[PDB]
Amino acid sequence: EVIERARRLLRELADLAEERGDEGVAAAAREVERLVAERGDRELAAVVAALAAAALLALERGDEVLARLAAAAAVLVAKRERGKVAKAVAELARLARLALERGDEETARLVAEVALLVASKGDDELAEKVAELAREARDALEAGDRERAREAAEEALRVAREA
Amino acid sequence: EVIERARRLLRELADLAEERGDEGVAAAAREVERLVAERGDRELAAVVAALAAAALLALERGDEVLARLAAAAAVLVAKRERGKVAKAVAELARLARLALERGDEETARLVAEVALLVASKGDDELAEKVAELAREARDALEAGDRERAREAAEEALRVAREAE
Repeated sequence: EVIERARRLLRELADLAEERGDEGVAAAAREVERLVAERGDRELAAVVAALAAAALLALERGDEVLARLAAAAAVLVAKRERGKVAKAVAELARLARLALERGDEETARLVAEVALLVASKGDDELAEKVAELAREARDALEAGDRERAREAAEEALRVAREA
Repeated sequence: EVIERARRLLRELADLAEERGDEGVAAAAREVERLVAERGDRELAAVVAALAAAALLALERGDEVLARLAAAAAVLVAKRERGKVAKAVAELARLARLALERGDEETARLVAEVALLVASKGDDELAEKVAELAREARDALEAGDRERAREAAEEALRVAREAE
């Protein structure tokens, strides 16, 4: 019942994402839903259900930041990503929050995308390259260099995109 | 390291929630962090870290509903609750989603708190009472009776807070 509950929430997330044009989270939802099925884990399914609910609620509002990080978390949890990719996505999450409090919606949106791609592709080399870019963006934000922060975030998106 | 990673996220969640006045969420974070430490379970720490990050980002965004629901999830996972309390939190979460979609943000907020309290206390009896009040609030929502929906959620909150 938990497994079906989670899978139901992922299908609504995939549906809503496709309707909104957010192919990234729709792809993630579809991959996560498969992972939830194969693992057959009650506890894992519950956790994915919460994250999927968060993403679904965020995307209904239009909050790509919350939608994509909640999606990225679901991909991390479903894939059981416990390593360099997991730490990278955490840094991107740490950075996105920093951007939000700094009134920097632009980088926060960009960083949110990077986290979802890094979670999806799960390549350790990409994880470190992006983690390197994320730290530079973090110092830029902490210093008030909003411009250099965005540039580092845009680089992170391109390197993730090409991967 | 995951375990300390989780515990750090729970402490900031407790701090920020305390600063926002959402003592319900702060109390949950402190209880969950104690469980994460005592259990010393890497896998539990990883998933709880995910929820704590979700809740923490939710409060940064301003969405108390999402913050409290993510906290309620973390409490359920940490406490390993798969009974009447678990089903209640699920029903309450769906009710919060319905309230938000129906443009009744207040009831969604109240209902979100109820879910966190029901998760924390883990009373099967409280779970059942709240389940009845939740259905009344849902039916009110489906009809467009926001006032009775709010009233039923407020009743659920009052029963959840006082239950020990």
